[PDB]
Amino acid sequence: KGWKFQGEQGEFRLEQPEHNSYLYFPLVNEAGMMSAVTPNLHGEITSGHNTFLMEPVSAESLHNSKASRNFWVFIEGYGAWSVSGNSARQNAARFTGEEERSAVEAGFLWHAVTRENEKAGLKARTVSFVPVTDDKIELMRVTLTNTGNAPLKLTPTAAIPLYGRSADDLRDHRHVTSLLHRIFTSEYGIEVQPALSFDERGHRVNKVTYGVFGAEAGGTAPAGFFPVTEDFIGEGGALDWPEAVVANREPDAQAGTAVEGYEAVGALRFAPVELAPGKSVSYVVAMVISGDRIDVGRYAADYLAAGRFDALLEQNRAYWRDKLDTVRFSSGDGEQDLWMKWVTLQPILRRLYGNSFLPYHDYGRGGRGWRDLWQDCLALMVMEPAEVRHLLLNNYAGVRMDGSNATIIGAGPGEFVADRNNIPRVWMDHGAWPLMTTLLYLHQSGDLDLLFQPQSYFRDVFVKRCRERDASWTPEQGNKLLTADGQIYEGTILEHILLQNIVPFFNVGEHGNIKLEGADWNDGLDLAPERGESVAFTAFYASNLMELSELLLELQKRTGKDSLDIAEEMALLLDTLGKPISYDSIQEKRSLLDRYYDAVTPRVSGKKLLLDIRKVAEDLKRKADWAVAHLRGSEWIQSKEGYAWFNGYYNNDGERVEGDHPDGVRMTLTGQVFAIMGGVATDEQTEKISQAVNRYLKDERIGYRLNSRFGGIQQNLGRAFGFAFGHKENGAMFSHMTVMYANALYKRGFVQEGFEVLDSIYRLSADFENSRIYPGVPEYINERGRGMYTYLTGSASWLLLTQLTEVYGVKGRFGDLRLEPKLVQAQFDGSGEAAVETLFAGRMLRVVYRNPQAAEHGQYRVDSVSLNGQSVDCQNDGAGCLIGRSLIEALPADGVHELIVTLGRNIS
Amino acid sequence: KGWKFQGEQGEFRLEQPEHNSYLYFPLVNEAGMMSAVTPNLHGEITSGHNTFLMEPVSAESLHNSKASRNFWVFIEGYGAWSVSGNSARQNAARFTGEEERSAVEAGFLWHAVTRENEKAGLKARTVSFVPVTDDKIELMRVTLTNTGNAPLKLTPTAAIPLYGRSADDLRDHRHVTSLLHRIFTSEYGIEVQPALSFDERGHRVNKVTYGVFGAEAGGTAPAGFFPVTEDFIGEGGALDWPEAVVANREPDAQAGTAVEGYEAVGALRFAPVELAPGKSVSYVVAMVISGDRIDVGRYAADYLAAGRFDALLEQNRAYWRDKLDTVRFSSGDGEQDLWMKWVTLQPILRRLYGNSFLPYHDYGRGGRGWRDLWQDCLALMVMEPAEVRHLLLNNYAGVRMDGSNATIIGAGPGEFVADRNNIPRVWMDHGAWPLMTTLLYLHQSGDLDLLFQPQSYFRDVFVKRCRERDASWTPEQGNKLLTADGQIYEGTILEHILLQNIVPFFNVGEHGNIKLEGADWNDGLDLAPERGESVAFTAFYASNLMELSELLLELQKRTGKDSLDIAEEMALLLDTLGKPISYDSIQEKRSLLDRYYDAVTPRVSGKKLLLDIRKVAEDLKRKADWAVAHLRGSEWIQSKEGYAWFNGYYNNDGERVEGDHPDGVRMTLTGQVFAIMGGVATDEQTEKISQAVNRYLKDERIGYRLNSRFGGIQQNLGRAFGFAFGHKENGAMFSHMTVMYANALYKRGFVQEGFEVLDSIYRLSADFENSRIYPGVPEYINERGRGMYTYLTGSASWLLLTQLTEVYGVKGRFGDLRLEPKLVQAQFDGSGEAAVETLFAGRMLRVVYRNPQAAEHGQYRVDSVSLNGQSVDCQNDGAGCLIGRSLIEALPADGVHELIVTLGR
Ligand SMILES: O=P(O)(O)O[C@H]1O[C@H](CO)[C@@H](O)[C@H](O)[C@H]1O
Ligand SMILES: O=P(O)(O)O[C@H]1O[C@H](CO)[C@@H](O)[C@H](O)[C@H]1O
Ligand SMILES: [Cl-]
Ligand SMILES: [Cl-]
Ligand SMILES: [Cl-]
Ligand SMILES: [Cl-]
Repeated sequence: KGWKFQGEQGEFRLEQPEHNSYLYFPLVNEAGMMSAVTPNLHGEITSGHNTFLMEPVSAESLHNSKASRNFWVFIEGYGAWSVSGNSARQNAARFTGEEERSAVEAGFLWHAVTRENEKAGLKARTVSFVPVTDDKIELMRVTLTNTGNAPLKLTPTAAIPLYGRSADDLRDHRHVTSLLHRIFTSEYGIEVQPALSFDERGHRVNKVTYGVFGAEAGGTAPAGFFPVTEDFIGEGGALDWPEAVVANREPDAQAGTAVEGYEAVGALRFAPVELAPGKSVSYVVAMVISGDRIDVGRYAADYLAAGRFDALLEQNRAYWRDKLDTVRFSSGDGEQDLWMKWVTLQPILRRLYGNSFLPYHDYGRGGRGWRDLWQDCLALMVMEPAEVRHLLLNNYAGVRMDGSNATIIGAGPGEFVADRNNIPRVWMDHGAWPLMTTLLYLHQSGDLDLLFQPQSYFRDVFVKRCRERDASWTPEQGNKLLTADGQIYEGTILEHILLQNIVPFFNVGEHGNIKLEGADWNDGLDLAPERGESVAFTAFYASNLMELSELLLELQKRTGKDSLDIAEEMALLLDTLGKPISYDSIQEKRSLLDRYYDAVTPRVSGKKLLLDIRKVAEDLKRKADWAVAHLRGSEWIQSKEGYAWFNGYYNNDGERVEGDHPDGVRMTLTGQVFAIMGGVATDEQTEKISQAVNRYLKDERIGYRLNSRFGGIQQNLGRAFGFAFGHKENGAMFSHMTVMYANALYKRGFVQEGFEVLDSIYRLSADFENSRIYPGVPEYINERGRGMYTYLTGSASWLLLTQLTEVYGVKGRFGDLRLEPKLVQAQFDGSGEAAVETLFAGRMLRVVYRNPQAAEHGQYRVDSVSLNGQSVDCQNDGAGCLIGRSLIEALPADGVHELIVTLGRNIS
Repeated sequence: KGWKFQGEQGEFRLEQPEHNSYLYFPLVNEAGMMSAVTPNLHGEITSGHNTFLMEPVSAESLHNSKASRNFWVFIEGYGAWSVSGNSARQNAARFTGEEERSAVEAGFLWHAVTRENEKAGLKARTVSFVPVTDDKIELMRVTLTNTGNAPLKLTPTAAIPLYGRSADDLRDHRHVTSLLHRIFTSEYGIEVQPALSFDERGHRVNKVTYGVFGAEAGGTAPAGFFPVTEDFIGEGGALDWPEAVVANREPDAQAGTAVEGYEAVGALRFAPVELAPGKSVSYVVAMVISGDRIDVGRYAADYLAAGRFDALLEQNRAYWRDKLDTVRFSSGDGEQDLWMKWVTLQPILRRLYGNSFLPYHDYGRGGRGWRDLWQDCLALMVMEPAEVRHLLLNNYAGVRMDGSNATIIGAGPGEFVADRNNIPRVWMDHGAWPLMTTLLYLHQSGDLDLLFQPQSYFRDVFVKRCRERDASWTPEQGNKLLTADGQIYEGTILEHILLQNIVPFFNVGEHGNIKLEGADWNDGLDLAPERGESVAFTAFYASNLMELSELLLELQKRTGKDSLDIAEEMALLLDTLGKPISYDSIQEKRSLLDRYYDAVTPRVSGKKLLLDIRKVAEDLKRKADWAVAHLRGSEWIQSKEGYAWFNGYYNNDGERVEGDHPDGVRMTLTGQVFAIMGGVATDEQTEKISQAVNRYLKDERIGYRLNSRFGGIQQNLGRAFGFAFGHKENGAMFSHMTVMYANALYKRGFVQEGFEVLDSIYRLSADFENSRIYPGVPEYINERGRGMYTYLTGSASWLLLTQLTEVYGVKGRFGDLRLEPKLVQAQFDGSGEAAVETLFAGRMLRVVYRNPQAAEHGQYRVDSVSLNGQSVDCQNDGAGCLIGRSLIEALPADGVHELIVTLGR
């Protein structure tokens, strides 16, 4: 069987875990230690691309490399034995039905491997976690227990294989760079500090030190060390059967030894020990990365002294419990509520790993992309709202004056990097996500004033959305847009938003939809920059323009403001205010955009125009209406079989991608999602889209595919079609897009369809027989039902947000709290209750929905709402109940405040 | 217990070979299949940086990765068993004293792993080689033998783990790129053809196909396949304990199956077989790389049909025997004579591997560097002369009009590439080696006319020896030096040579020796381009100038010609012909060089001057004499203990590198070698140098170190000092430099000292207990006595050349054959003979030296010489006996012609 949850805090257990390929669990802290641990203690440990403590790995390494973390016991009358089962002898029992009993347990945020040797009568339990302290450190505790009837004599040896340099050195100059190693032994362990680093940064002095240290439970140091890998393993040996352990050799080194020029292993030999029947002995090992030589005394006192491991583990458990208790779901699906706690962890992991340094994520180098700056705000708005305002303001510094944006993110707040040499890529969807995220912030917080903050615009060598290079640019002008007088231009946050959505409107292909450029959301649609079109994201931009129009009008009626400060050159793009052009003409839209580019390159005038907020809203509505009409009139398609949906793409030959085709209908999920979400699709078109999706995309084994099968490579569209069908962006169940589809369905009132979609993701993810993953939502479910690219996927943010804001219906409306449950009957528990604890206006609320009548969605309404005891007026704007912000703000800061919403049946 | 030679052809055997870490053996062909094989059949298989059939590896992989080539037998009553010992079960016996008996045998050019299972009564023998056909293919034959008293029932499964893409994908996008895999099964095996390649070339369509195919001895196809790696190994399995084999599962796939998106393994399941007591069964596996889908029928007919393996192996043995029989040594040291046969193989390997794609050589990408263009000619002149003239002419196309040279070598003959990635590096020694190699060609061949062939000069954005960028440069100027009128300038080969040696003469540092620039021979001396000086290579350039002077004079007296065609601008550099400058002035030498650079940048005039050959020789001699005087007067140094030698370097602070120092004397071998070789060092200075070398550099465990210990990193000198002492260019016994030291000693008559040096390299290399290498000379012997960077080192070329041309003394003199033995008494065999078979003027000669008087070197002379029977005039008393080229050319083409040289007191 799969894993089974234990207790009510999200802890789980998996029996015989190493009977599954490619499993791994994450251990990480804010300080920057990033680890992965497999059932046999393989994985990796790193603090960045250039500073790997253990060897860099991909998926195949987890079986093929012998260099796991290990801890050995030489058992008298038996021999060498690995506490995680990673020895030649133990591995040779796999598939013979003579395997030792074993298990993984894990929680927030820690991991435990158990193993039993019935022959010798020994049990081992090895706990890994990364402390929540300001050090880059991983700790290991091995506890050995004599489960037999007589004394055992054991000789323990810890062994953490070291790498201690850049992943650039994996093979390229791998051996040469081993010659730069300097190993220093001391009382508690082994430090490795290369003299130099050779990697893509060049040849440089290194001070970075990688440390492996250990002690018995009582604080007693190791008896000695085998710091040199080839000496530890022996001539013709290996890390899963090393001579030093197998032949029980005396230590090569004591404290104060230096050794130069060899690959290193943190091999710590402990004193031999006699273990009474029933009694235990424990060992603590620490793996440390530091910017210089390590104060080994301080680390020994903080991590290896008696009871430090146990105390730090409690500290770790409490810190993570505190992070995750910001969102708690409670329903008739107890297994799913606890599964969602792991989903709730994932957005934090993506931040702390920088979408990198786990075995599948083998290409990542730790940075953040443009999308992450926005996506990371979604989890934060729900879990840690305080930080979000600062992050959004800074993010808008990266926008260029042509609507595009910096694609390389820097160290500082609002720091972005120019790449003046590389042939650079524009993703056409990059302008769409900021508004969506910002709108969410406005509705949760009520902070409408954010839209009128000043901010600069990014500027580098690339202009006209990276079509041309600029001649008159030097390093002396700096990375910000200048005025005629040479000053840094600043526009409203709103001016930035306008620009990001208006520019794409005019940037149309030969079929009238917005150009694909380098790709949209789908990174694999990278081969149609000349003639490609993302109809899919045209519906997103159309919807954004309409929301912008509604937003401006609502700013007038709430703020009172009549005016918008916008740069004079942007007035060209708001042509409804001057001499309107025909939006039916492609030539005219292109020409007007070329005029705009010329007006703002290399500099702007600096002069701003002050425009009527209602007249600007009218321009935005006109554009939106045009796009809505064109999409419905020109990109609504039907197969001969009678299904109908929206074409999502035109390829680099100007050909429509979707519809009937030799070898089968071509359809994409991406082409439907934003049409539905934003209102381009009518209700009738949404019913039809769902049927076409269910017909062409919904697989009975793997769920809602990102696209149907296109035969072979598609070199006029994208490299994604080089992937085998059902993998990555070619037809896998790609969680992010699928969650957004569900989100869109819920938004539009298609609740049963939306539920089916969300429930599919959970069922696939948790069907361990096929998925072979721990709790969490993967990036994708593949052709064989396996969970791929675990933990770091952005889909988790959306899953969390969709459950909170759509399914349980707890969301903001200009800072006021709206309650609009879209829960189905089957989600209510044995007392007809389903609840969510969440943060809103700086207070923890337990929103409990009571459905005593057991009504299905559509058959229920809100009958009453009581807040912490007393009654509440729900001044109901539309289909749900609306509570004013002040009533929540008036609550006590401490404690969880209960808000009981009673549901009853409809009339008539 | 090391390896032991067997027979007289250089075949060897090693018992319990996998009791040694990091061992590997090379298998390679001209077609481009490049392989390495370890005692457990690990290593790698590739046709280039971007086309790896098996996973790319470094040293640590050879133990740490489970993905060796493998062949499994599921033995009834026993279970899974690897014919090479690479299974979890078999590995778990290591260090328990329950290991199975095993062995490697190898020869030219093939490899054999044997193993015995005493429990089951089964012996396996697995032979690997690369055929000498026009395909990129490696073959494996596994022969299983029942050594027990009752029948065995066996189920065989071959398993070659596939990678099938660029080494760029090793980790970076490793998994993503697995999704591009397309696996096709057919009757005889498995093809992998990725739909696309993602690597440093970009995202592209791929057609390259990687194939694993197999058959029984009779040509019977496999019963089926497990083409998908994760299915073959099983959930929680591994390539050294795969479920498909361990649980004896039925095949996943038959012929005609396609599978997309997974890592692949060439896992071929053969029919179960009952093996009688005493009898054998064999299997042939073929690993193929092709530019498109493979014609599997043709490969099956050519490689898998009955008796094809055995026939192709004979063909391989004969081809290599024929390549290596061009040089054969025979002496009182039989083990060394056979060891040298392996040394003789190495230059061919360096060419065919492009100094890459063996486990230690983990940074190489298959290309050639500037030095290789010259070094590769040394082995060729002795083993395959025909190609050499063309290679030299083409090589000179790479020289720039400032004496520097292109550093990136291209596809075509004489094609050189301009560096698109900024970052230009000049190695100051690059101008020195061409003359040394060319002179050797002139003396072996007699083809003095080569020096007057026309050739272009390379041109790119970088000028003044890559100090400045050129303003008036576009793609529009092209890759060749233009004249004022816009034509491609062509100069004599000799004009190129002059320029390469004269420019460095003026390119001096603040201490008056030639600037280090980006590094010299030592690639690790890369941190003193501003103020560094290579005194070491100043002695080389000084010697080159003198040889050039002697050469020009000898051209007059042999060709008859009195003139040299040289570009007018080069006359500035031959200042003795116009207004001489003072060579004692650094400022004046620098200024004259800056004038020259200005005269030739961006273009030359095209007009040539015709200069007196004797007056040019006079200019060259003047320079040489100046450099010889300055080095002896200013760079001869002494420690307080009283040892004396030549300072080799100034560092980037303008400080002298060598001499007394806190924590110990600093001395380099490189600073001595060319001083000795070229005559800068007098005989007395050479005696003293050898004593200082022996005192400071000669380690009793590891031999002649490249340098003594400098404490810690040396950031004003080179990155080499970041290496642990005794590794790579920081104080290891670095074979190339050590061989050249020996060469220099022999050249100067220090024969006992030279012998000690050459014998040290052999003894260290062959002391397997410490060296842990197969026969051959390594790049270096390290601090623990281990042989490192095997096979591909350029030291082998020099070792071969030094044994032939100095030790046995068989060398050219303007095409005439000179015999000048420098053999010591102990090298003569039991009949007082030592001999060498070698190619000269297109004929195989067996030069046999007879020393009946048992005289030591220095006490013997040449008393008579007979050629195939009749007597020979030796037109020369002094140093050696000199035989005219015609007498050799008059011999029959076929056959080995004996030339008996009798030595007396
Ligand atoms: O892993 P994730 O976040 O689910 O999704 C990943 O692939 C998507 C499709 O190419 C991109 O839009 C995301 O930026 C990327 O992180
Ligand atoms: O491996 P090899 O050829 O013995 O020697 C290697 O290192 C030397 C010292 O840096 C260089 O001069 C050679 O060009 C290089 O190939
Ligand atoms: Cl056992
Ligand atoms: Cl990155
Ligand atoms: Cl056994
Ligand atoms: Cl290369």
